[PDB]
Amino acid sequence: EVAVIDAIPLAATEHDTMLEMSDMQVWSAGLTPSLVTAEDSGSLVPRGSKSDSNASFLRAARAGNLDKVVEYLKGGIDINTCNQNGLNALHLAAKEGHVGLVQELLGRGSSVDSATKKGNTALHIASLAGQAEVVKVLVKEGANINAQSQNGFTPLYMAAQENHIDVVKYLLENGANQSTATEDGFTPLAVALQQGHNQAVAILLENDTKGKVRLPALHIAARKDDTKSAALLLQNDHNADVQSKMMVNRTTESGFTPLHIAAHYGNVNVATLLLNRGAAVDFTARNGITPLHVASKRGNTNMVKLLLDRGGQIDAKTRDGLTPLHCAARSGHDQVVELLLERGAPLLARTKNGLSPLHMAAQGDHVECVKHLLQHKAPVDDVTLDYLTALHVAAHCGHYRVTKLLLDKRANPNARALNGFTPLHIACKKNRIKVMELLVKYGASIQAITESGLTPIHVAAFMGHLNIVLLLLQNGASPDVTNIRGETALHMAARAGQVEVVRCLLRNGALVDARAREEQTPLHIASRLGKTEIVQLLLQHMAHPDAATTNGYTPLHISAREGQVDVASVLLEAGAAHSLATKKGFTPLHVAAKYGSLDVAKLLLQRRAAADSAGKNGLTPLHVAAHYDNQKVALLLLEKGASPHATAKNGYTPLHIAAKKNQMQIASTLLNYGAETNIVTKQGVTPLHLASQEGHTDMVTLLLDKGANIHMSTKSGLTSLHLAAQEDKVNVADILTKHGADQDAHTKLGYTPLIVACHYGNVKMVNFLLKQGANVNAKTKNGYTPLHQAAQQGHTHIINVLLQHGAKPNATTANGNTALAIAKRLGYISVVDTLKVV
Repeated sequence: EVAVIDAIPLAATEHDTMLEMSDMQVWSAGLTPSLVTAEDSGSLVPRGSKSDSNASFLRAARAGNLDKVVEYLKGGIDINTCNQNGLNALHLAAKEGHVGLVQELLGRGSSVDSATKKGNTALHIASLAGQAEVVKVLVKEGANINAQSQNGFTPLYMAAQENHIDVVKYLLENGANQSTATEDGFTPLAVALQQGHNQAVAILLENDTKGKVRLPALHIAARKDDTKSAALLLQNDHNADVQSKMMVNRTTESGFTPLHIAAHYGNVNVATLLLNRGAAVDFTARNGITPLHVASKRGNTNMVKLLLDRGGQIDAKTRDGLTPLHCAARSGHDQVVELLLERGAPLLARTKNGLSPLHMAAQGDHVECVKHLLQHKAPVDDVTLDYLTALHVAAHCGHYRVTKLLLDKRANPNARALNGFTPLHIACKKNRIKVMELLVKYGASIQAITESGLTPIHVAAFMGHLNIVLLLLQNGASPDVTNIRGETALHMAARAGQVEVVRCLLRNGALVDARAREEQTPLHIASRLGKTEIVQLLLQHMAHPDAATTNGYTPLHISAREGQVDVASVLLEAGAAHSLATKKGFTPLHVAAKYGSLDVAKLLLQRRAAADSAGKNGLTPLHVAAHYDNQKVALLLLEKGASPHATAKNGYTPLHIAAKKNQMQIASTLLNYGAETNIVTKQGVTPLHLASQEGHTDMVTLLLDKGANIHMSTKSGLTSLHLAAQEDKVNVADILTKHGADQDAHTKLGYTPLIVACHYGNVKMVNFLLKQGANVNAKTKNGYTPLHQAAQQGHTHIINVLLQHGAKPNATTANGNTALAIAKRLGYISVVDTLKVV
């Protein structure tokens, strides 16, 4: 996979800039007090046999008709009857200010602190509506002055919200607690401050001392620019030496000080007061956001002027290096930018990635910011760490106006970034048509290449940006320029699967059988990736279907390896040769027999492809199939008439191959097709020999079930009981004498399977041998008995068991050599000892 067609850094640098500059945002959630909703008297319709009358009674309460009400009370009407919302007669009377009705209702035994569905007492309803007189009656009758409705609202909160001075002043005098807050954390002070009721704020502040009530109020004052309130709130904040402990520098939950907040909304007036009260100009929140950053991001020109004058660091940088000049520039606040510059903000300050303020302005298509920065002599082609110019960035974003400006300001349209990427390469990758045309007009080289040899047209074709591919061709781009792999735009278009692009290049003269590395054409790549439609397209434009790679693979061979059945079909239907060979001498059928592509194999056999095609090695597809344990494909061939008696150059049949690699199923299938087992190679090898040698227990069983001789000698005189001993095949040999394999059999050098079993130290092997008729006294050609071999190689346990069976130690060779003469010749100390005990 090509990962080289990515300007890898830039998306990920936009994000770093974004999410460390999108996070300078005061969560007004806790600075905007929640406002109470008053209980709407309902239509008061019937909802019981007293249904119509309970409803008629409530309307009488709302209208303040004491007379009609008393008659209902005497008439059997329950005084606690209410509407859908839980509003009773005392609530309705309370809202309208019908004082006399209220005393009367309380007199008739109406529950005072009876609450509605929303938790409103008569006192809540009365306070919000400003019925000071109803309240005096309610307070005096012992109503709960600190009762809370559903969201935590208290009567003092409501009175402050609706600027009912007299109610507030009264509620406070009777010990109402203004510290008691809502669920979202708002106090009567906070809401009075939010509503701009300075008169109410003044009163509330006179009663309570706590900064616990005060701090959230101050933040709100900061947002609302309430200088008058801010001054009052800070009446007790004494100038201390530890700034973070002064109330004016205490933060919200977002780490923002009051000054950050004033900076955000551009509240010069409140900020000035805050600062005069010892506000810290460079207190930081989150990832190093100073107030100066915030005002800068916000374009609050006058705030910036103020913070700088108060000793605010013009060059403070965030965690990734944003200076205030970066921020104003990113946001397109040209007036703030020129100001920061004029106050001497560092013009070429860099972020972690090396972007200057000019790069930020280029991102946001901010013309005026770019003009001011260039005006103050910012290098038009100033580069980042990845060697991107402002022009590279504007092209990636597809920003026309800034691109046009930068080019007019003599930016190099061929400036090469880190990987040779030009602005034109990037514009073509991000499919930026208007920018792309603009760059060409200002002189970008149409056929410049990257460090990996990619041209603009390689890139646009690979990305499928069709309109771009066209424009490049219309501007003279050659579709035959090669990258470092030697691939053209067609190769890259085929690799990506961009069908309409492949067509376009082809209708525009692309060399169809253009050779890349390994001499592979686009037809080869399409076949490998199973791009069926593209295989048809190339073939339609005179692609030679028998074109081979360096190692000799045709697109058909490739179909066989990848199991592309559909691809294989289009090729054969185009006149693809079905029996061409690779450098290793494999036909497409062989390849299918190696990778187990059964559907491809079937399609080939139906096309007059030889089931028994050979190579330089003389191997058929069946041989191959047998080796790689491809059971179905192996079965397919036999049915399509592949000889199981087919031999290679070495002499191996398919049965031979299956025997060695323990291919049970494939071995079974061959035998069912009449595969002879008693057939030898050049050096006298049967599949029975190969099966035994590798120690394939069940395999030797199957070979003898279907007629194999257990006694066939090689050209050196070795049977399969010989080989089962040479490779310590204990299980194999134990089945072989169960079917009668003579041990007495000698080779051409006259050594029996009892000579071999003793030469490699096989204890249990020599035991079972003497158990079916083998003799310890049996000599070889040189004269060696089992005790002559067991005394030569220092086998201690084999001499012991040989002397327990009757191996005479007084036997010589033809030149006169006993077991004791070899054991003394090599210095074996416990071996000369046991030959003189027996």
